[PDB]
Amino acid sequence: EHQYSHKFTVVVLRATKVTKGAFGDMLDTPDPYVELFISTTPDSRKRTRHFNNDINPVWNETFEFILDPNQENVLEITLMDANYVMDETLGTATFTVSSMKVGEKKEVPFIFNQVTEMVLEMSLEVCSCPDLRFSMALCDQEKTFRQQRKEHIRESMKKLLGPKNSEGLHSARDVPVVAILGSGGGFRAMVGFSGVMKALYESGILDCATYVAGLSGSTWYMSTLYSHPDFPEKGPEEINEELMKNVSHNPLLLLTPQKVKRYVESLWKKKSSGQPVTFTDIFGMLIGETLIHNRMNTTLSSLKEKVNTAQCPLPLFTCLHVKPDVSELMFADWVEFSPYEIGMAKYGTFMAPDLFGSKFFMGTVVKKYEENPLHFLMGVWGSAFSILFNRVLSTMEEELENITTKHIVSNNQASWIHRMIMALVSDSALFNTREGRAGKVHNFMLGLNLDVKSKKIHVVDSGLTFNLPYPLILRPQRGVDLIISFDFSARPSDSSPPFKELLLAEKWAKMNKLPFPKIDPYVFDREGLKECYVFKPKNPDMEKDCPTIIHFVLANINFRKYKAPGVPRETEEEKEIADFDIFDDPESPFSTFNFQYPNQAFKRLHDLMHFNTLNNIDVIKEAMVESIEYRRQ
Ligand SMILES: [Ca+2]
Ligand SMILES: [Ca+2]
Repeated sequence: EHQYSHKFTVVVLRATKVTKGAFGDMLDTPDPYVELFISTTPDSRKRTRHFNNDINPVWNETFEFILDPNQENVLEITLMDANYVMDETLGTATFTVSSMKVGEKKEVPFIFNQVTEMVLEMSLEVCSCPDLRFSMALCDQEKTFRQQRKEHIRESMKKLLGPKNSEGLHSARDVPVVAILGSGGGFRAMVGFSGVMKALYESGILDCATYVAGLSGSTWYMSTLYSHPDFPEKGPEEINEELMKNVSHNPLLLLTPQKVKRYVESLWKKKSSGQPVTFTDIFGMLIGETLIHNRMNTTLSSLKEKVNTAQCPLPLFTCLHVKPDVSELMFADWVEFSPYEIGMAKYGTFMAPDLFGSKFFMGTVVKKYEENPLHFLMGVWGSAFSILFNRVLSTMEEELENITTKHIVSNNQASWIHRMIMALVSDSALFNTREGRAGKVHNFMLGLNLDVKSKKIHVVDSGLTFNLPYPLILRPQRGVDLIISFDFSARPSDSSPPFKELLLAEKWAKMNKLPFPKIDPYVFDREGLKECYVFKPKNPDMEKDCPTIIHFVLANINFRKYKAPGVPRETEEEKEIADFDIFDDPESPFSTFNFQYPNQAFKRLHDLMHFNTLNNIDVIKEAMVESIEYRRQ
């Protein structure tokens, strides 16, 4: 629908003869303040400031309200006397807005106790366009990003493919849209993806990408990379050295009574403003302090600085919106995040990043808070660790398959920390230790013209459904044709087939009628464990030109014998550092739950994915070429 909502303004000018009686006044000269309330609109309770011992107060304060016309909107007015114990209500006055007409700017007089007089000004304009953007199309800033990055791709794609295989581009109308995908998976996903980005960076591959999407763990690296002050001038090369030094010290050791106390103190500001706080806020802060302690106040919006002239691929992040009823998560809605916006592309509903968290009503923001810090989003994107934080202090994948929707929404020496944190939280009343650990936010869908009936909503780690952020780039309007995915999902063993998540994404796609190349149910049987697989579309053309997927998987294969793509390991020492398993080892630093990565562990997983990416450039160069020739039809 449209909206047809009203903006009912109210000015509390002043009052005369504020009294409690001759006796009452002798005991306490009135300290007046007015309070307004409208039961038919989200959090309408508002109050003027009080005036110490004033019987003839002049407030002159303006209050705005967004009203639904199909409602009996009654403005309750209350004259109060601020006290040390319990403010006393001197008089209640009612006022129906209906008795007024749009544009009418009257001025009603109110009398309490037949003595005191108070003057209020009423207004009733027409609420303009919503703050919510209702469209399936990309937003102007994304469209401009594409158009401005287009020629950068073409140029870069030529330098990579060479003049020989880059023929089709010199006359190419539109170059191919390449999307890089990082999977979730804690610090394993984070350190892994960092090696991947170093490779994609130095090899010129990044320069051909239009998007970089991530979820859970990959997201933490993207946040760290894109928020770095020297990025893109400086690249993964230097930034990863920092990542290494930052992750070498156990993050859990950071959680100290003193530091936790700071976290709670800082968060109280957000709480105080009227936003809900949860364990995810705390987790978010911890992740923030370990990864971006020198830039804790970076927001999602501040990333616009690395994409203003399309000098980087557009960063995309995701989480899920879990309705209270929905029992199966494969049915939850995905929420996309980019420096330009946040929203649910299924229902064409978006908003600027700085509004995610604010209070809405009928598509109009009623109360706007300061934009959430990026570490909060980081927390939300990887909230699986906040739900199972006890554990972080039996694989996480195992603990996950059990968890129920109910369990996440509405409902050892390191264990002392968990108690200490919970103790500090209840002691300060930050939030009820029994409520949801998942992440909460005001419902921006609240009371929409035509889930719009529930004050807050649950947002959680997308990894709860599947580990690959496909919904982010399968969005029709993005027209991605080449998807270069990187999977760091945990497997029962290094020999275990790596298509669990992929098949799940494939099922999601079909479920939502979105183009997805057919993943042959015997790819592994016939292929065996490989560093990456390719999944071309299909001969037929039902709704053809569906993307081609290059699926990289976390596996230590050729890296065991080679230091670089065509360079073999020669010294006994070289063979040693590469001699390791990811999931096969019992004492492996690469389990999802682990956060302390000593330098050797970091280098291994980092260099591994670095090598694997580089050891397969040719496969990508090929898929692009094939993508170009497909863009010739
Ligand atoms: Ca007084
Ligand atoms: Ca008083």
